[PDB]
Amino acid sequence: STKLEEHLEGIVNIFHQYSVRKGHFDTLSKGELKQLLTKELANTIKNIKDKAVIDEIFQGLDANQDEQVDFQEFISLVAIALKAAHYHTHK
Amino acid sequence: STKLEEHLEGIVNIFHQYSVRKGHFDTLSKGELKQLLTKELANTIKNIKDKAVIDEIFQGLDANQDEQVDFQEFISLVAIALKAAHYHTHKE
Ligand code: NA
Ligand code: NA
Ligand SMILES: [Zn+2]
Ligand SMILES: [Zn+2]
Repeated sequence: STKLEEHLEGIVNIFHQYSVRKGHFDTLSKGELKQLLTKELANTIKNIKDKAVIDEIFQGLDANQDEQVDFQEFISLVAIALKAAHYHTHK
Repeated sequence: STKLEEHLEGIVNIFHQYSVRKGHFDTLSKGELKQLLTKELANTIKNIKDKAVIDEIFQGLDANQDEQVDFQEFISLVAIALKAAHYHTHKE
């Protein structure tokens, strides 16, 4: 298992330590996602100098509350944070 | 600084360890990217049962082998790989 594979597993692991808490073990409510993002990306968020980017991380987490967040939807948010984090390494 | 942030940091580091080697420090050749994927995702690849997912990870890489690939293209592959990683934590 490479360092890259350990990071992928690590990201899955973080999703799961939230998703297992309530409801279906493999999804999150939008409320739980929002808590996850606010805490687990707190620095990434502080350092992002274009707030469109913040808004984009949080887009739609205050409506369609009946619809749950699966890992696929989480991957999309990870992709956004991975761009933000790259960019920050060049600041 | 959070554990999640460290994984993002690490993935960026890995990319950089290949992108810096030649020419522009922030892009790599499709050929270099094939080397990265084949080595850094070695076990991920074996565990993938779906040949189509494997072809998707290597899509486009043998044609235009000297074409430059940037971090964003690398993000797309990370996403594919993350889906596979997830799928595989649930293997029985
Ligand atoms: Na859940
Ligand atoms: Na390069
Ligand atoms: Zn899962
Ligand atoms: Zn870079």
